[PDB]
Amino acid sequence: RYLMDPDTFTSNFNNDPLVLRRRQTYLCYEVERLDNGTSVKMDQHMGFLCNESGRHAELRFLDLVPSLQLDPAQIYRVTWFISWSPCFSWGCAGEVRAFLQENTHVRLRIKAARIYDYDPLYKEALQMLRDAGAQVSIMTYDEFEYCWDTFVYRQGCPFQPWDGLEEHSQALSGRLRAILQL
Ligand SMILES: [Zn+2]
Repeated sequence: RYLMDPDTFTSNFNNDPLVLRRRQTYLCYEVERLDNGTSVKMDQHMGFLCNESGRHAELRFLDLVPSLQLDPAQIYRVTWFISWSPCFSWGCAGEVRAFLQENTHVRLRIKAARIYDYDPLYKEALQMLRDAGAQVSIMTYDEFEYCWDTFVYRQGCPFQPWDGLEEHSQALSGRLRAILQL
């Protein structure tokens, strides 16, 4: 499988509000099948995506779900490690909602590096995802390092954190939890 350039990862998954990266999203994904509380990790179905020519990464993920040949009689958990929380105003939250309503064999876990509050309706996007059944949280050091180790062409080099990672993660987490309080 194809591993991401390290500079692409660091520039995009950074959670420092002073680092600008509003033009692009990277979305790393994995899939597991849930068999009576037992997890079947399906490494054949892992990868990453970015926005391309006006189509947001999230919709590009939905586009490839058919190619995963999921068995609708089974249950799968999709996990997204996404550099921005999904938008509302350009359709991602609504498409994910509609996808999950039609594909009840899929559960979705979303771990976001930053909140995409450039969208005036970003709170509505987060709440729509929650209420469609998606579990939304903010990426922590643990998840940043996991993504580095899993999706990045790192050549054995360890994850090197940017300054303030933990502080920014906790601040975003407080914001997200207040938005999703329920
Ligand atoms: Zn979007």
